[PDB]
This record gives sequence, C-alpha cells and structure tokens, in this order.
Amino acid sequence: MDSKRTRQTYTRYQTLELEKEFHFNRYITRRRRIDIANALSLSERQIKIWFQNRRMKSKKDRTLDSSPEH
Repeated sequence: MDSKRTRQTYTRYQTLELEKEFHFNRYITRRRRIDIANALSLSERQIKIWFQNRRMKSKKDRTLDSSPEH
C-alpha cells in the first residue's frame, strides 16, 4: 500500500535507535544518516536537529569539570 513512515515525531523505540547511533557517531555520516532516516524512518532534517540538540541536552551535556553530573 502507500507508506512514508513519520517525517517528524518520535517514540521510545525511535529515540533508542537514534541514541545507539548517537553514541556511535555524534555527527553521523550523511550516508548513515540517510540510511537510518530511511530504515528507522525519521527525516534527515529531523535527525540533524535531534543530533544538533543532543550535544547540549542538559544531562548528556554538563560534565562539570569532567565530573559525572549524571
């Protein structure tokens, strides 16, 4: 039938798949980001913004003088 799977919007699963890429490549290769964006099904735009955000997502961020702020 038709398909297109979620250009925007996220789930625990989706975010998990994104997370296990993010710890791989905090900046993904465009190939991998396209691949993921295809198979995972969340847009290149989205994943750019998600990964761009993630950097400073105010927990995975503020290792205060490299301490585990956790």
